[PDB]
Amino acid sequence: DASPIAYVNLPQAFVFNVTGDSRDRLVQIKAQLMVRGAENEELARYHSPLIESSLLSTFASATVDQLRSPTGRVELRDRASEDIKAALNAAVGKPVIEKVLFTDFVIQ
Amino acid sequence: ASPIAYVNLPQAFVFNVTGDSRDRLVQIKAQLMVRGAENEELARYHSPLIESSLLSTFASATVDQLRSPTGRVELRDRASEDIKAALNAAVGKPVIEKVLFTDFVIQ
Amino acid sequence: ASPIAYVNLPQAFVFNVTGDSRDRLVQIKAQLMVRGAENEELARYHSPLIESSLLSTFASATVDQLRSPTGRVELRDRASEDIKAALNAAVGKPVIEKVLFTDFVIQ
Amino acid sequence: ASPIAYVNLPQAFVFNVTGDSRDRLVQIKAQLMVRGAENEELARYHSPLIESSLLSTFASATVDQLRSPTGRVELRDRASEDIKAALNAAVGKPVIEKVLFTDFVIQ
Amino acid sequence: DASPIAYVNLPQAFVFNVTGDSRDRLVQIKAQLMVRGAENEELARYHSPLIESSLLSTFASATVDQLRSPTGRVELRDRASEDIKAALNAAVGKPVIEKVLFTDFVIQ
Amino acid sequence: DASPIAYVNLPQAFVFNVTGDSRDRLVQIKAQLMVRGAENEELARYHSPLIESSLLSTFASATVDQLRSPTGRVELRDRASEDIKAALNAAVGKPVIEKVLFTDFVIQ
Amino acid sequence: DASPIAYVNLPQAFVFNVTGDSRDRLVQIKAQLMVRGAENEELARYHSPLIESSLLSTFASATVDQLRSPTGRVELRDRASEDIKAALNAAVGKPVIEKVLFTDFVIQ
Amino acid sequence: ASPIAYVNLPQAFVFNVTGDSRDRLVQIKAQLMVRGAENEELARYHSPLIESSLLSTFASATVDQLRSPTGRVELRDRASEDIKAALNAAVGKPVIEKVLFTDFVIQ
Amino acid sequence: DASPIAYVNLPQAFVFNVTGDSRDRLVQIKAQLMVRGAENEELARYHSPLIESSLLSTFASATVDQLRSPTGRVELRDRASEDIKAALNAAVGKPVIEKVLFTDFVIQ
Amino acid sequence: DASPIAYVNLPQAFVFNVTGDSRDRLVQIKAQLMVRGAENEELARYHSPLIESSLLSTFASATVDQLRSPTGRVELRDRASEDIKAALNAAVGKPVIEKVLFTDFVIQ
Amino acid sequence: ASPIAYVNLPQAFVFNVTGDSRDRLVQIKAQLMVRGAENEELARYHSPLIESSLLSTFASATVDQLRSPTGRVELRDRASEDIKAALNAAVGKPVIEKVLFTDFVIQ
Amino acid sequence: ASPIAYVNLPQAFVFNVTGDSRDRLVQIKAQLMVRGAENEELARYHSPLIESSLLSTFASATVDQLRSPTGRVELRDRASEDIKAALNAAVGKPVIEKVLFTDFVIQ
Amino acid sequence: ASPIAYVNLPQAFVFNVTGDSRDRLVQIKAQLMVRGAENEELARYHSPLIESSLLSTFASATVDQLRSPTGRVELRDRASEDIKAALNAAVGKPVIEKVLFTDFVIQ
Amino acid sequence: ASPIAYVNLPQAFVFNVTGDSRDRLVQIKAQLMVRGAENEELARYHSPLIESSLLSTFASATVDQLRSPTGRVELRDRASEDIKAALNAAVGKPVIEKVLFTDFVIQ
Amino acid sequence: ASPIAYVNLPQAFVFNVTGDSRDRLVQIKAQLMVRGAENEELARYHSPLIESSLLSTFASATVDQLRSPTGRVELRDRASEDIKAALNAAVGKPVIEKVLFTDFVIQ
Amino acid sequence: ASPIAYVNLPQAFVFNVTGDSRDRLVQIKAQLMVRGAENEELARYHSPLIESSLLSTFASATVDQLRSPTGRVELRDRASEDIKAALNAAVGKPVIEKVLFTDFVIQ
Amino acid sequence: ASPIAYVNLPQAFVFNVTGDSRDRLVQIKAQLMVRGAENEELARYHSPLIESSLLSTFASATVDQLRSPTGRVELRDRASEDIKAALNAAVGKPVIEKVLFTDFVIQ
Amino acid sequence: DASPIAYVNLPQAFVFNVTGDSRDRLVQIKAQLMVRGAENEELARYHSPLIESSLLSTFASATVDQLRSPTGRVELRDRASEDIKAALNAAVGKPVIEKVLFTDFVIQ
Amino acid sequence: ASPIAYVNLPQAFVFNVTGDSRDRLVQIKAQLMVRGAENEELARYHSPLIESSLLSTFASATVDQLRSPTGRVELRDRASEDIKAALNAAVGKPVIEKVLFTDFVIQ
Repeated sequence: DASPIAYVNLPQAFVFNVTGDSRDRLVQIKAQLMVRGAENEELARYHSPLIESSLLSTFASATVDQLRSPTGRVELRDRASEDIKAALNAAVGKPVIEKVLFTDFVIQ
Repeated sequence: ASPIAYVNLPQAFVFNVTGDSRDRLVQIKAQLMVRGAENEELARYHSPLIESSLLSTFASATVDQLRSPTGRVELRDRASEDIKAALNAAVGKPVIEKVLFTDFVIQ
Repeated sequence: ASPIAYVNLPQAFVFNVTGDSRDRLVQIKAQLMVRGAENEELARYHSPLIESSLLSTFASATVDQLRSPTGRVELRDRASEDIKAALNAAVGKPVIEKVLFTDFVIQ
Repeated sequence: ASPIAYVNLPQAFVFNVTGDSRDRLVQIKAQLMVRGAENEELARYHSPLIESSLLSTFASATVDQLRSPTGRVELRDRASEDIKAALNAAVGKPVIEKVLFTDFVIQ
Repeated sequence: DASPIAYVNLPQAFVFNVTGDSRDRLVQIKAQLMVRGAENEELARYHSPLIESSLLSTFASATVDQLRSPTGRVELRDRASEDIKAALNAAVGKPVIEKVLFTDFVIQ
Repeated sequence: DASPIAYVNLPQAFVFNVTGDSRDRLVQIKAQLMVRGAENEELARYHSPLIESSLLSTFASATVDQLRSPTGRVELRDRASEDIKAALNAAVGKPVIEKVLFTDFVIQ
Repeated sequence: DASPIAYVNLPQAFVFNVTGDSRDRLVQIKAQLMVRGAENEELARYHSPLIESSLLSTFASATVDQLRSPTGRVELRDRASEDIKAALNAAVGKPVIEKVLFTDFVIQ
Repeated sequence: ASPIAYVNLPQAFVFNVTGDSRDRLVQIKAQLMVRGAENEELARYHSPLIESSLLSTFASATVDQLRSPTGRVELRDRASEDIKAALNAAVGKPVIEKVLFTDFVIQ
Repeated sequence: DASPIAYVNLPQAFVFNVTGDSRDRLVQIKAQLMVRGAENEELARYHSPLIESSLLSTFASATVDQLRSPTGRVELRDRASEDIKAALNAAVGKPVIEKVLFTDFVIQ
Repeated sequence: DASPIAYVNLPQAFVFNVTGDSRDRLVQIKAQLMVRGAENEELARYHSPLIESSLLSTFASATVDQLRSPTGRVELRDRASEDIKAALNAAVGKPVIEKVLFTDFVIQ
Repeated sequence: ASPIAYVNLPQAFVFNVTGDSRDRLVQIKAQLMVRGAENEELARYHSPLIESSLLSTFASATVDQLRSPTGRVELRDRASEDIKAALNAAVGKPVIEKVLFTDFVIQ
Repeated sequence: ASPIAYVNLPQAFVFNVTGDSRDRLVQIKAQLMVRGAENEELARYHSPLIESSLLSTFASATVDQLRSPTGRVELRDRASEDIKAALNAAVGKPVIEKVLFTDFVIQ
Repeated sequence: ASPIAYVNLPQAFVFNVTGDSRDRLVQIKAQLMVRGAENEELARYHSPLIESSLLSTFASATVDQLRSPTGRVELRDRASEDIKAALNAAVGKPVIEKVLFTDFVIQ
Repeated sequence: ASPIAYVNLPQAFVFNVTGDSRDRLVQIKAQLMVRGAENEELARYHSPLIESSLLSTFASATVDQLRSPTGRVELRDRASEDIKAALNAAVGKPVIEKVLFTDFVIQ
Repeated sequence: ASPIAYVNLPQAFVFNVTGDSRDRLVQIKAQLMVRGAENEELARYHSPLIESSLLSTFASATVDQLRSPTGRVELRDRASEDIKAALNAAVGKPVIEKVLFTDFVIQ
Repeated sequence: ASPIAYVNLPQAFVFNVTGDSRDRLVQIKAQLMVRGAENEELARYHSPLIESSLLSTFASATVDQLRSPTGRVELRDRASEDIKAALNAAVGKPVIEKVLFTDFVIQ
Repeated sequence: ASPIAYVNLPQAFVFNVTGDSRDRLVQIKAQLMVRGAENEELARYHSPLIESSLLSTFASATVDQLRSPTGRVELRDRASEDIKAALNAAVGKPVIEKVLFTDFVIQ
Repeated sequence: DASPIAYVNLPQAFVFNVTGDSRDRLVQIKAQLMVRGAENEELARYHSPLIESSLLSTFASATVDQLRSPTGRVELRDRASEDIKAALNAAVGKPVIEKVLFTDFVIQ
Repeated sequence: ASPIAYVNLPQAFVFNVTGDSRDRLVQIKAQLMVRGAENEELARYHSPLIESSLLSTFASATVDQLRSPTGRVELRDRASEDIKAALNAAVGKPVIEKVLFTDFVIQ
């Protein structure tokens, strides 16, 4: 009965440009948020516009050398998850989420 | 430090880059982050004016402010201060706290 | 002063510029900024005249004016002063305060 | 005179130019600015005749009357008198006051 | 001519082809009927299938250079009106229409 | 003698391939029947399949020059009327229709 | 009585390829049945799947010579009718249709 | 001399048979002609077995047999005897009399 | 002695690539399960996701030459039906199906 | 006492890239979860976002010779299963699934 | 001779007849039997006149006439004559042949 | 002379007439019979005036007139002359020919 | 002989019968039994005439006949013979074989 | 001499008048009769004021006026002049020509 | 020994039986049990005749049989054997095996 | 401003008043007559407060006032002055000109 | 000088009060009048608590109060100050300014 | 500063009878819950079938004079709250709700 | 222990109990409170057996028990043990933990 895991769905997928090597490509990322506790579930859901901002800002600084690599995608989640906590810690004083989950990842 | 509230701007801003031979379009989906139930009421009512302040900021953005991480973050700080200055002249008070970009593509 | 109100012109304006290089289509979305319930009523009831006035204003602009930041700002001002000068000759009062552009593409 | 009224012609006037080196289509969307409660009634009833007078005006228009800013204004003036002359010869009254162009593109 | 004016709509536009220079075009004309009197308005609707045919037989005998000229267009509209009157006089003995109105005219 | 005119709709659009010379051009013909008399009206409706068959039989001999001259179209339209009669005249003993009308005629 | 005319509709058009052919040309025939009598109409409807089978056989055996000559169609409508009668004569012991009718015919 | 019944197979049989230089696609729409009421009840229940037997028969044919009308006749008889043999080993009864073809295209 | 035959449907159309991609082709298969007894019919429906999995595993080894020869197609049908039995033999302890039936087989 | 089999569907099909050798290739895997027990069935549904994230992190690290060889997917399913069990063990403390099934696999 | 055709009058005729104990509410549903396609056309278009002549006929019926078979055959054969005379004055043709009673309650 | 046309009055007439003891409730469904397309056009357009003349005539009729079929015909011709006299004063034309009763109950 | 066919008469029959202490409603739902494909064609087309010959027959039956089992059997044959005598006068053929009663209530 | 137009008042007027032995529920359905498009435009817009003037005139009449045929005629001429006097103080113009009664029940 | 199959009769049976004080209202919902695929085909096609033989049998039953449990078994068997006699004369075959009662109420 | 506007109150005003014999319902349908576009904006926005001032006024009405034509006029004039008093205390402006009663039934 | 806003409570308050002769069903529909966008937010969120304090006040009132125009005001003020007492204990703010009654009946 | 207030709606009204001195008067109560904290809002919604039971057991024990007296309803309100807290302390271990609210209360 | 779950029973239990003067209805709305994810599946799948065991317990209780607050508590505890006894005999598990009554009227 310790703080139960809950998943806040970010329904709108993230399309963005990768700063690629002379290749104009689009990356589509469908993500969700893993939280623990009820008041974190309603906080991450209520502040989802700010969370959608932290993710899109993180995905821009990601290189195609970092997206194509499996190890880079793992490091991408860590940096994307930490960037949300830094923004929420400054806005509401709480690190609401505990990690962000990628459920779809294509490079079109 | 009133509770935070987010005002949505539904129409995504579709505009073209600053003078490029390969004519590409920019699509930005934005929202407003306000503090206070009164500012939220003001941010919704004057949102047509806020949308114009965002376009005047986007249409004057350089290529660096569209393809660089530091450039995009500056454009966010650029667009926010433009809105505060525009609303400070219309209603006498800066309504928003900052602008939020939830989608940003160049195609 | 009377409270600020906005009148939305829902249909976007598509028009050809008098360009000399190639064929060009420009799409502009606009709303009206008025003050007072009296002018807000007139702005809606005379939207056909206002939609007509904006189209005649845009058609005279060249592409270089659309890319220069001052060209757009002086086009918005020229568009606003034309609607006022047109509604002054139809009802006797400059209904609107200024024209607001919320989206702008050259394609 | 009487308060102004606007009669909408929902038919979009699509026609082709006397193309210099290629075929090209023009799309015109027009309304009717009339003064009076009886003129508004007359303009809406005889809108087929009014729509016919506009097609005859557009089909006889040069390319200068279509792509020039001054000539496009001339096309509006000539189109108004064609309707006045038609309705005066049909009902005895020049029902409309002037024709308004809400959309004017050349694909 | 003393009766009030009425307008009978022909809702289906007229698609036909005319002999071009060497390639035939495809002309589309949206037309309406102008009548005077409730009796002529009554007949113009009931006999519209015959009126639709008399216009098609008129447009079939048209050429492109006749279409791209003010006189050739006015000649065509006036000829299309007399042909219907001749057709309806032969059927019901009354030229129920005053003239044919052209509301839209494209040629592609 | 002079019965009230009635128009019977043949809803099927006649698409057929004219024996083109330059290329294989299609033909789209939409027809309606002009009859006089209430008995002829329901006879034309009940025998519409037979009347449509008589229209395809006469269109099978149509050449390209047949469908492009206005004199040849009237020549064809008259052959369509007299053939529909002869078919119905030998099937039900009565020439049912008066004329056949063409309300849509394109070639492309 | 007089064995009144009756028409049984075959709603789906017949699409098949001409035999031979330089290429593999497609043709589309929309057919109906013209039966005589109230009992033959019931038989023609209930036995339509077999009647549709008898038409595919007759259709898929026609030459491009036969499908483009206007008299070749006549020799085909009669061949389609005689084949259905022979088929139904062995199925139910009665010739049912007395003829078949074409309402649309294209050679794409 | 039991009553004749027609069991319909809605989904048309789309398959491919290799020619000389073609990835040739064939479409066949078929129905089942049965005799008696018990077989009509059995032909509907055992349709997946019947549809499978038909697909197995068509795949074994060559484009030569699909061209010649005689070859198509011995394709119905080969499809019928295959269906009967398939139902004999499953329910001990040849359920159908003959399989009918209503559509046959090759493009 | 003979249990009643039942047919369990698999509405999923199996789409997969031919393994030999020197000739890059795509094949679509629609299958149905043939079982006996009401208990096996109940089992085949409940374990359909497992049965769908065994078919995909069988379709992975199918060679392009095996998909073309009809003797190889029945070699694949008699193999895919055995793999399903082996799969269900290990999961629930009894071979649920009798054979797999193919109702659509195209190589696009 | 026994734990009957239960299948937990994942309706979202997985779309990703291979890091292809010749060019960028698109893959589509449609998966389902095969659990045992009633508590695990509801655990598999509630933690679907975490499970879908683990399958994506597994499919991304897979190569082309894995996705084109039959046993390469056999190794992929095991790695897909073991990664989910390791993820859920750190999150909820139980290896919920015990295996993952593939019902559709296309590398286009 | 001029094949029989039936023209349906969907309006169920509702009218009152004066009895002795209480007022009687009669309800009649009728049709029209005509011969010839032209008389069938006239019977439909002149239905408001035919419905009028049936009400005038049924309103004069005594309660003893309704509760009597020979009285209803008298009323049935009388309403037909009253329609033939009504249409002879309007179009000069005895359109119908007879009137059919399909339902008859008196309650 | 001219073709007969029937203009239907969809809204039935409900009113009250005083008998001996109670106040009665009458329900009349009426249709107009005209000759000529001109009069059919006027009877439809001037229907509210026609619906007023019928109510002005019905409420002035007694129960002994509504009950007597010989006197009920007098009401039909009385209502017709009242409409003709009314329309002769509004448009100078006796538009209708006669009023028709298609349903008549006396509750 | 000829194939049996049943022609449904969906509009059920509702009529009164003269009792002693009350007028009782009678609701009969009937169908037609025909033999041959042509009689079925006539029974449907001449259905309004057939529905009339039943109302003339049903209304002439006393309560002592409707309650009796034998009374219903003779009424059925009487209603059947009445239709044949009616259709022999109209189209010279006795179309039906016998009338069937599928519902019989007396209230 | 302007063309006649009719303005419909949809919401019926339900009011009370007090007679002997009971109250009275009166229900009047009315339409306006105007001449000219300007009056037609004014009558529709000022209907809430017109509905009030009718209710103010209706609720002030005695039961002997609603029951008398001549009493209703003078009520129309009284209700009409009360509207003209009301609209003379509102917009300085008597808008209507007369009021019409299309349904008049009294319970 | 053919497989069992049930043919439904959806519309229940309503009929009257004579009791001591009143007429008792009986409602019977019934189905048919047949053996064989062909008999099931005839049972549905000859439902109007089977519905006739059932109502003809139910009318011959009294209250002391319906309220008696053993009196309903002989009724179920009488209704069954009476149907077989009706179909032995109609189609030369006894179609059903026996009739089934699923719902049964009185009064 | 000069132009008259009507603000509608769609809620029915149902309330009770104690009479000389029994409690009495009242149903009043009211609308607001304002002058000017700015007043129309306040009247719609402050309808909850205005609806309260009407109920607070109608609650104090006596049965002899609602039935007296002079009383309703005084009540109508008192309900308007009460509304102007409430809006003067809330927004500092007397928004409405008068209150209009379109439907009034006491019962 | 804060803007006024109205928070509606849709579910009308139905409660019972004990009278001299029987119980009386009182039905009150209320709205909330607040000043400030912040107080409008709390009034909506805490409406379940506000609907409770109103019933805790309404159900504790007498019939002599609800029939008194003065006591009805003292109730409206008692309910207004009772809500401030609860919200000053829940969130420490007098969220509302007063309560409004839009309908007040006693059944 | 304890926790933000939240309201959990019990949309099903409570209907029950009480034995009056003359009749069996019917009561109708529509209730809601006031909780503080996001977890208590989550628990009160999930355990609503238990909370609705603790109200019916409490309401059914109340007399008729206890309902008409406003001082008795405040006692019934504060009593129904403690009966829920004791029920949830034994069920889940937390006094989830803070107090019960009454939005509608009639007697018949 | 295992987590708590609630298995709803949508069938409201309607039955009768024998009172001293008449038979009083009883309406009990019940739900199942299970502990364990497996028990939830068993409780849902065995609802027909559970609904059977509840009615066997409800239809056996007396009126003095259903009206007793303490008598209802031991009814809830007895109906709970009745389900556990039945499910232990069928599946060898006491699936439920206790029954919950959500609504309980007797009327």
